[PDB]
Amino acid sequence: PLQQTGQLFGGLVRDIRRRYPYYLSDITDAFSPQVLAAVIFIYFAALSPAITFGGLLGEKTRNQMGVSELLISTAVQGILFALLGAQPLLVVGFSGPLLVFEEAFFSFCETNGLEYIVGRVWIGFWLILLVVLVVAFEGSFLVRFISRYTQEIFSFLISLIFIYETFSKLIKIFQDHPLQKTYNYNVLMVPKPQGPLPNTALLSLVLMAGTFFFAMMLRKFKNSSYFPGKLRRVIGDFGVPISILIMVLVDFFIQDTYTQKLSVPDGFKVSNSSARGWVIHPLGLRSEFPIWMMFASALPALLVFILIFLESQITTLIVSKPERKMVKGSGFHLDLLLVVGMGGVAALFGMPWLSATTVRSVTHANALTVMGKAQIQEVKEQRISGLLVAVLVGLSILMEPILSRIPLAVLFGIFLYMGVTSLSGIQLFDRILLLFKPPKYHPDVPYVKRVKTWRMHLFTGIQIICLAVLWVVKSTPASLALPFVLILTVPLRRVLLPLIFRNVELQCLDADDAKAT
Amino acid sequence: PLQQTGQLFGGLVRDIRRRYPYYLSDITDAFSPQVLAAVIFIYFAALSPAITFGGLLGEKTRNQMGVSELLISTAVQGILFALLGAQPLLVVGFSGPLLVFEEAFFSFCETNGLEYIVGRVWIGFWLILLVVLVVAFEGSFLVRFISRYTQEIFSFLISLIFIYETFSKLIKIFQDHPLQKTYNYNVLMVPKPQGPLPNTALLSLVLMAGTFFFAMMLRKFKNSSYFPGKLRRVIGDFGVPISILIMVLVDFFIQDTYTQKLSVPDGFKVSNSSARGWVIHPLGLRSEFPIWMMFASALPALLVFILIFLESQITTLIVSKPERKMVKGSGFHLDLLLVVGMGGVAALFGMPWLSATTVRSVTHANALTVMGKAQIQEVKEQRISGLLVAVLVGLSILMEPILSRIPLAVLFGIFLYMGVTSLSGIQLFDRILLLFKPPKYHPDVPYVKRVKTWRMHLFTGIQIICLAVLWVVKSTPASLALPFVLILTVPLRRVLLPLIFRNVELQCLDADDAKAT
Ligand SMILES: CCCCCCCC(=O)OC[C@H](COP(=O)(O)O[C@@H]1[C@H](O)[C@H](O)[C@@H](OP(=O)(O)O)[C@H](OP(=O)(O)O)[C@H]1O)OC(=O)CCCCCCC
Ligand SMILES: CCCCCCCC(=O)OC[C@H](COP(=O)(O)O[C@@H]1[C@H](O)[C@H](O)[C@@H](OP(=O)(O)O)[C@H](OP(=O)(O)O)[C@H]1O)OC(=O)CCCCCCC
Ligand SMILES: CCCCCCCCCCCC(=O)OC[C@H](COP(=O)(O)OCC[N+](C)(C)C)OC(=O)CCCCCCCCCCC
Ligand SMILES: CCCCCCCCCCCC(=O)OC[C@H](COP(=O)(O)OCC[N+](C)(C)C)OC(=O)CCCCCCCCCCC
Ligand SMILES: *[C@@H]1O[C@H](CO[C@@H]2O[C@@H](C)[C@@H](O)[C@@H](O)[C@@H]2O)[C@@H](O[C@@H]2O[C@H](CO)[C@@H](O)[C@H](O)[C@H]2NC(C)=O)[C@H](O)[C@H]1NC(C)=O
Ligand SMILES: *[C@@H]1O[C@H](CO)[C@@H](O)[C@H](O)[C@H]1NC(C)=O
Repeated sequence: PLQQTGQLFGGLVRDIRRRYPYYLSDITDAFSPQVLAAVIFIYFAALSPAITFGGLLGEKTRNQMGVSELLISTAVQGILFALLGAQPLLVVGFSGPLLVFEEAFFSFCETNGLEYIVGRVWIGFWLILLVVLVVAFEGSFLVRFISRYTQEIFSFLISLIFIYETFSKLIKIFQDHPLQKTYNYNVLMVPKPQGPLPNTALLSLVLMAGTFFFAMMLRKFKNSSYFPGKLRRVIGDFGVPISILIMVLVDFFIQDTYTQKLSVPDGFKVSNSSARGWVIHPLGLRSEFPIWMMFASALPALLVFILIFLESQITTLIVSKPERKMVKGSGFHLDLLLVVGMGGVAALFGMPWLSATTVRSVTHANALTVMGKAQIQEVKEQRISGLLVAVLVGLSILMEPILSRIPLAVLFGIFLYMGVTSLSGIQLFDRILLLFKPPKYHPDVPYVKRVKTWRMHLFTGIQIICLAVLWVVKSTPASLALPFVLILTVPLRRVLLPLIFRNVELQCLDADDAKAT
Repeated sequence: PLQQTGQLFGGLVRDIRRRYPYYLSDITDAFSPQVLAAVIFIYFAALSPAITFGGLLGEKTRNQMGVSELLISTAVQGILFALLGAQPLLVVGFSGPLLVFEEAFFSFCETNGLEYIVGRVWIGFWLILLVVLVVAFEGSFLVRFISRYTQEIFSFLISLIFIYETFSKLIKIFQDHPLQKTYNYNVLMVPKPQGPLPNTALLSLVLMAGTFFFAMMLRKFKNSSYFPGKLRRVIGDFGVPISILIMVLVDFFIQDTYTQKLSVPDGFKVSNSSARGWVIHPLGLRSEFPIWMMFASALPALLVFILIFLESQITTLIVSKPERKMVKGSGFHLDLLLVVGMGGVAALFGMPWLSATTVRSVTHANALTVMGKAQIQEVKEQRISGLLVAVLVGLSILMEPILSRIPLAVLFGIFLYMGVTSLSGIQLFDRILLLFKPPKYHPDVPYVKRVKTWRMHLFTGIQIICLAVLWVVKSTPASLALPFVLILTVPLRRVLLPLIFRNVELQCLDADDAKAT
């Protein structure tokens, strides 16, 4: 699959031939209750980050791109990717690095007196050209170089960032409405509370903890022995929706306490009508775009391409692992082409460019996964789940009355649950846990038995140092260099690590799949 | 040991003979960190209910019996019972039915124009006479008739009462300080808040949930593989103290929110100085005790003896079961005599009559229990744990500055945890769980393989009906007759059940111990 065919666009046609014959099976496998449960869960997990990043992006870019644009982009791109994608299980949405790049580009354009939206259009054109060139030469074959080392480092970092962001949101809620002896009861509540409120912080904390605990308990009940088998599994599949419903109703019955709720724009309207229209003009919105700027937009296009390529391809590698029991097969060349080309086309309309997200995609895959009598029996691989998630995200603007009832604390707890669950499949997390377990309690696995405990611990420590460096770079102002450090981890594995460690130990610890040799 | 020796006071002498030789080993066994952890845990578990019941009794008795009297009685009774008791594991304290009887007798006295404390003293005289007569006749042999049926029904009822009372106290906290849009800050803060306060109800809920969660997680931590062996066991033993410290610190660092704190009397004085003195004269403080009343106190004293004897003997049965691995052993005759005689002594001084609590006794047993790496390897039997707990309870007034820092929410969570852990060892709870499990998942136990599933479920349903009847009796104002209804289960087991169940089914279901049947 990843190997170069040697012919122009060979990988893309190979992926098409490999995946599209199973198109009828993709629709047929969707008709199941687990599919509906995954649809609801991933719909919430994709809608909430869309709104959060839309708000942040509208704040940073002066509403040039806002919540409505991001929601429409997510809906359209998800629909198209599910319909025509080699790996339908991936969920395309905005991520933190993209927001950082967008704000940096906005600041640069402000400094240089250029139109931000037109610069984005030209970056999108350059991205389309670059992705066409890459897919032509089967540049996705380079994904083979990315080892389990980099995959697990990236997944662990993403999960840690997710958990830390959830806790940071909780800290922000507490700081906005601190527990104080005296409050003011004339506080304006529009657009947001203008002062501290009583019971808001503790109520939000209680709601988040309750939803997290309910989701975890239902997850345990899924594989437990209580109740019949089929009914137990059916209830467990709907665990997250049930927890969300329980906590939403609990908050709803509480009427004298204020808690923040999901907010969606009234209608499908451009965020800043004065600043932009629905369709951007590449030549110029109000003034002539510079020739030098349109020619130099290639470099920002290169940075965005690195971001999207790294994220999407690593997500594809994680989801398509042999342990996941994926059998239909994913296409690296088709997925990258679709994602980057759609991002470039959206840039023309002024919508953001989206990339497959690690946590959303992993949660989508695990939600469809069915586990037989601690082993993954099968994964319900189909296109309808992601298609319906994208359709609902697009319809979220119309579903204002239902959405406004859901507190943000419930979703924060759900996101903590998502991070914790996504930490399961990483071997780096398992070795981090083994750091605490005494040696005798270590499991019987190829790397535990064939590696001296101290050497394996040194391996995990080096990975932890890499994670710490990546986190420091992410926090530092030059957060856009994170993809380059992630790439640099590959030379660390291929060159530096062999000097410290013997070949056999590297083979056991950094195995491609969960198998011996 | 239950069989009558044929000589008056033979059982008492046999018990003291059996228990005296280990006395030297009892003090030696106390030297271990587990002992200190159990001391702290049981100290909190005994102190908090003592204050609760003392305050409630003072409210009901117009200060004729308050917190100081209960604290002194509990302290002295614990010291004496630990010094001379056949079962040091039992924890002597005040339980609900004693409170109910005290209030009922107060109402009866007010109806008949009698002094409550003097009637209590005469009842104590009659109770001492009753216990002396019973021990003389070896009446403790009737305890052998108490089978697993009544024992487990009583334990399940007490644990359910613990959980229900904790949740009812939480509901009371939420009712006193409801979540409302607007509060008033002119509310007077002494003696207690005179109106709703912000963040108090939610903060109490959060503290209770946090302490319960930390206690459960530290329980899981002891049996898990994390951290070294000895270190992990040491942490696990101190689990409840550690959770209490964590939540107390969390509350302490929060400054602008009020949570009900532990209230210990400043000095050792009678609750109502004018009403009564330290020593109650039998003929009455204010008026002569009617001769007819001192003669009729035999009936209320008879009821009190029935109740206290039932509670203490059943608790001794629970603690001294063969599965508990109580190697040194204990005697029913001696501990009953000590408990009842000391209750009468307390009645003479005016303090109440204390009986060994079920949940506290079971929790002190479990705290001292040492489990091999799934089973009870042994149980530590020391006279120093109970003695130290009693000494600390007596020292509570002297430790007011630290004890006043402990919120009631932490102790409510600790009591919920205590009930939950008490539910562990009851086979009635196991069969209640089995009701939900499918037949294939049922464990390999004598009453599962030997007994048809539907007959076992019928047995469980009959026990549940008995529990429901006991609960209804406890709620209805006939709660004082609850021990009578509890003892009615013995005729049920010896008469009614054999009609429906073959002998083999009863042998399997109601096995006295975990042995071949
Ligand atoms: C605060 C950290 C905890 C103190 C760390 C201080 C360092 C430290 O205490 O390591 C001891 C242990 C080494 O093994 P060690 O020989 O000491 O003993 C092992 C185990 O700790 C128990 O003693 C026994 O298991 P069990 O339960 O009885 O069946 C068994 O000994 P035995 O049966 O043959 O007699 C052994 O399996 O290593 C760790 O467990 C990692 C702990 C976390 C390392 C640090 C994590 C950052
Ligand atoms: C709301 C209550 C639940 C619905 C009540 C309706 C419950 C009801 O109708 O009986 C079903 C079951 C009888 O077991 P039954 O032989 O029919 O089948 C079991 C189980 O139900 C699944 O069918 C299979 O488990 P899994 O797939 O391998 O995991 C397996 O069957 P199979 O392998 O041979 O195909 C068996 O384990 O009984 C209970 O579990 C008690 C539930 C609690 C009873 C109520 C307790 C008060
Ligand atoms: C088991 C946990 C229960 C306890 C909950 C914490 C209550 C503490 C409140 C202090 C008073 C206050 O309002 O402070 C809130 C404080 C600090 O804000 P500040 O005091 O204004 O200082 C900030 C100064 N600014 C205003 C200039 C920025 O924010 C916090 O990080 C509070 C901790 C919240 C996270 C708790 C997570 C618990 C885990 C849940 C997993 C399901
Ligand atoms: C471990 C979970 C324990 C949950 C225990 C909850 C106790 C409160 C029960 C509600 C009714 C009640 O107690 O009523 C109390 C009040 C009163 O209501 P009011 O109409 O203002 O009455 C006015 C006052 N009175 C009753 C004296 C006339 O209600 C409330 O506003 C409480 C807010 C609801 C909190 C629910 C939190 C649940 C979190 C669960 C996720 C972990
Ligand atoms: C909408 O955007 C304007 C900013 O103008 C747009 O962006 C510029 C970079 C440029 O491309 C213009 O042609 C676009 O129309 C926001 O209004 C600005 O407010 C700032 C201060 O916050 C002020 O310095 C600017 O002069 C304002 N610009 C204009 C054109 O009035 C406006 O707040 C945004 N929001 C909405 C709801 O319209
Ligand atoms: C004490 O008892 C007397 C007499 O019954 C009663 O009036 C008074 O309220 C009680 N309380 C105190 C604090 O003395």
